[PDB]
Amino acid sequence: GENLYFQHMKHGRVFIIKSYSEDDIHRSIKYNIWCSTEHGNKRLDAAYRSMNGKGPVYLLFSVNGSGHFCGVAEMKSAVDYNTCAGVWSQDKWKGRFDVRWIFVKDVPNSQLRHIRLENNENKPVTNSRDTQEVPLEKAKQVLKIIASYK
Ligand SMILES: CNc1ncnc2[nH]cnc12
Ligand SMILES: [Cl-]
Repeated sequence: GENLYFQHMKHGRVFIIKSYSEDDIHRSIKYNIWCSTEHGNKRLDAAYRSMNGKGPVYLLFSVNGSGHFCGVAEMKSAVDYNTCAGVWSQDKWKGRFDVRWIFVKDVPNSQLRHIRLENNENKPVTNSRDTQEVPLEKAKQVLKIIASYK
């Protein structure tokens, strides 16, 4: 058989999201919202707005030190930078944007550590920092691995 679904798109951008907090992951799944750092929010906002709805901005979530990704979400709005403070575990985040979680599933780093990022010094995708962008051809490979893991 074959899965040629992901191997076909050109308009799409994909970012790693790191979270120190398991509580924040749960709150994001529950309420379909997220917030990054200042520079992270700016990165995501720029990608969402220049995508202008002609493709998805995907977010690959991983809790720092957990050893695995925990799921996939799509950005669903621009960054609102002036919102209620202290809704996350730490009060160091300013703003909010909408997401839609697509997959909630733990995927061990062992399944993904062979994919390396030419834009991040050929480092494994599993050694990324928050809002590291993933080149589309590597992003396709990661997404197929996540969707097929069981
Ligand atoms: C709510 N946003 C976050 N929560 C915990 N850790 C992080 N690292 C980057 N963004 C976050
Ligand atoms: Cl704003």
